[PDB]
Amino acid sequence: RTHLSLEEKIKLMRLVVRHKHELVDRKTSEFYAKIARIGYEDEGLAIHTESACRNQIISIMRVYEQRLAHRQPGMKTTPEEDELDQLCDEWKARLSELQQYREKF
Repeated sequence: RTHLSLEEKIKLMRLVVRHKHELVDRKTSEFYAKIARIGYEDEGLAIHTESACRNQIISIMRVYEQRLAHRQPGMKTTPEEDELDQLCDEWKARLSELQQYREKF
């Protein structure tokens, strides 16, 4: 139930995207455990359980969708916002890929 800083959210999403091809459909536990471990060991995140790590990512993505939906033409963005948006877009695409695979075949 902790709150990540923007910096920590970017560090976490960098890891999620770097390791995105390691997520196996219906084996989420192993993936979010690994992300929590590497985030702690390398990026100085606090110790998170698997569930707490997964919830942080769910929350980042939920806020991302809000930001996307409320984006206005001509708005100013920061480089950190741009990076997080790009990382979230890439993670969303991975999740959608796995969904499509499960549904279609």
